[PDB]
Amino acid sequence: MKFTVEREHLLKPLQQVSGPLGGRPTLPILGNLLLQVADGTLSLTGTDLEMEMVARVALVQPHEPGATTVPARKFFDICRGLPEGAEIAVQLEGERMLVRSGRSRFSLSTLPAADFPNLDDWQSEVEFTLPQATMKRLIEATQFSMAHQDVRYYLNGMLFETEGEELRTVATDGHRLAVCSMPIGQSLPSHSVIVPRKGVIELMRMLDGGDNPLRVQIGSNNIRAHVGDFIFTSKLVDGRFPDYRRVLPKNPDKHLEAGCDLLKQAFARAAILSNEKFRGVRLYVSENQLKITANNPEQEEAEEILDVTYSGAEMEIGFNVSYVLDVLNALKCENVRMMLTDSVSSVQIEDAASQSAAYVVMPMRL
Amino acid sequence: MKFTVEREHLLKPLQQVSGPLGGRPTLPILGNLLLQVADGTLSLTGTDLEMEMVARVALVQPHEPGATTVPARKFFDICRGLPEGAEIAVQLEGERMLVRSGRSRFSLSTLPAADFPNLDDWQSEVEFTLPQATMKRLIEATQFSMAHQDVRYYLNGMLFETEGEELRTVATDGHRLAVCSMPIGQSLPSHSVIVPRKGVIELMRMLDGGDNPLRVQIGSNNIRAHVGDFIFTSKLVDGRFPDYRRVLPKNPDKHLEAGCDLLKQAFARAAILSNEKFRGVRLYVSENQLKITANNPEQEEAEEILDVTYSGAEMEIGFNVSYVLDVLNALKCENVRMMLTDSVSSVQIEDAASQSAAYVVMPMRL
DNA sequence: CCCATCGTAT
DNA sequence: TTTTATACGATGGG
Repeated sequence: MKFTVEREHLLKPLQQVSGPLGGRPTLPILGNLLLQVADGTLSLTGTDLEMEMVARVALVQPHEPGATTVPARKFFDICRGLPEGAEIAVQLEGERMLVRSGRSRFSLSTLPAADFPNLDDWQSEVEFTLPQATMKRLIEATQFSMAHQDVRYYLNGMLFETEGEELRTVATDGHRLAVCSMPIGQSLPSHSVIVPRKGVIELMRMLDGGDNPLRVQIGSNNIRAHVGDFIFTSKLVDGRFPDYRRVLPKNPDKHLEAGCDLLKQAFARAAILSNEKFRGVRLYVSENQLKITANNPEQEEAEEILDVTYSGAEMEIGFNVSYVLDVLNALKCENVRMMLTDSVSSVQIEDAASQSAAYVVMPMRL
Repeated sequence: MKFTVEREHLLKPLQQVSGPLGGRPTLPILGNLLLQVADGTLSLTGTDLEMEMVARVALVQPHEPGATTVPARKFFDICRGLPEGAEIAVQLEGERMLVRSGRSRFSLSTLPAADFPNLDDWQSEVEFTLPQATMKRLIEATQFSMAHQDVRYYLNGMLFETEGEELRTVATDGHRLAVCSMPIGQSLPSHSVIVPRKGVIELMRMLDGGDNPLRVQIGSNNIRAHVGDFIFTSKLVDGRFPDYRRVLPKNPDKHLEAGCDLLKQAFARAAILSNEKFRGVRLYVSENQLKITANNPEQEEAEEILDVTYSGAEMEIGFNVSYVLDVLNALKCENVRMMLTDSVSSVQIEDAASQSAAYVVMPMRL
């Protein structure tokens, strides 16, 4: 195997395929990147057995086919540390890979490419294209609601559902839920899959915010996304995800609307004096007014009064303020709408000017 | 106690005094700030028992004398969380301090001002004024060479020494050492003291990049620094700091000069493949040339060659590349000078065009 | 004091 | 002012 490439055409791919790696590998080979030269292209792959990131680089200079694997971190840092515009010549020399540039020489240890994990081929059942911004919007709007290493394995991920001409993402940890839908102008078959949290993270990281479309393929047990010269593939979580349609409150007749930022700043300040663990805050809604109070074990107390739009019956309800703040932070709109039912029922939060995304959060006991 | 101040006139001071605190105090009250209203001045103090930071804020609005202590982080977060230009009214009421602004209200638990740690009165024995830039240079030039948690307490700090018309700083961990001297335009008595590691950090933090003079007072067991409306005081570390004069190599006859960045980048790359434990690299000096090599347990190997200015005899010496990089990273100059003696001797390093600072690194011999 | 993650400055 | 071939300060915890 042999190839010579410009430092900059290499740093981009290397950085991307290193994503799957997460330190302290269970297998030493999972700490390496697979390098493959064939038909004028250099392919680099990074994986953690659950997913893989593949980058392809065009070889415009003389090269020789072949493959090997080398320490990802070490190789990336070496390339990163050479001077801008540096020419990096690489060649396999037995049990080690030689890297040369200017007057710098580096010999790295290798592991047989043949031993590199290889996700078994599979077949896509649903395919579609969409702008990176749409995919970016969908994940950002719900990612924060995904569960974190929760015993209910089916919650440690994000649901990606196709329905009609829409792609929707759903995320929940049992206490709060987020859902967002975006039309992708294509009649799609109805399909639902759970993408593991690490996969959603990688997916988001492969979006360079450009105009290049995203090509997505979904199989019975896998999802693949192609953007530019990168191909990401992840296994799916085998389980049954909650139905957002049954999570949304049934009868939230009490509607409250208020400026998003003023509402967020009030909760942010009140949260300072809320229980550090439970983080509960009390809301008292009355005619065009909202009273937010917070108390902690120290018996400290925060109170915020703000003008809002509300014409329903007065009521008091408690909420974990972090859950509320996460929603307001994600919205990033002008005004938000809170839909309540009673003190023992969840609340639904949405952008006042958009029902594309919905947020549900369970109340806390007084 | 009562006062009303604009948010912006309070934010800066709060951050300054919340410096020694950090997170998780060892003693509860250390997590509180002392607030004192006397005359037309509000004083705010933060401490960690070893040092204290005091800020003075002129009170132009009506006030009432008094003092108390309140959770520093909570108070700062409340103030910071209020809208720009907010007026912050504060009043003490029993065991709680009431904070109000617009329609936001906060009640903080207090601890008696009489309980607040107060360094005993002490006498200054040496005093001088110096430009803030001189203190910044002295600290930045030597800070990295201080020990961190050495059993020899005095190495976990920085020696500040007055001699003739110079102020000098020395820092060493026993493996490497840094010394820097600056003229301060005033004849002073010969004096030496050791400032604790955390104190050095704070001296640094209190510099504002302006022309405000830095007034220093040194006593048998304390050092005080005054800049603008801020006064920092720290206890000193007892001990006999090592004499840098005796640490500088005696006969470092072989002198090599090279570009600081080129040398730094080569060392940085070579470092990637050095023992992650001992981080040793080997240097080979020959006529106008430097060869840096490194290998690790994985049998990987790196080699850098650089054109340098050198006429002495050839020699091979080992070093902890981290120590070498720390110096080069500090010496942000055009060219560096490395003064060698032999394979079992230390190397002296300095800016090729300046002797104001010198660095010594123990060799790594086989 | 050391370590990992981190919103986000750069 | 959307972004990485990025970096150091704030941060929750041992």
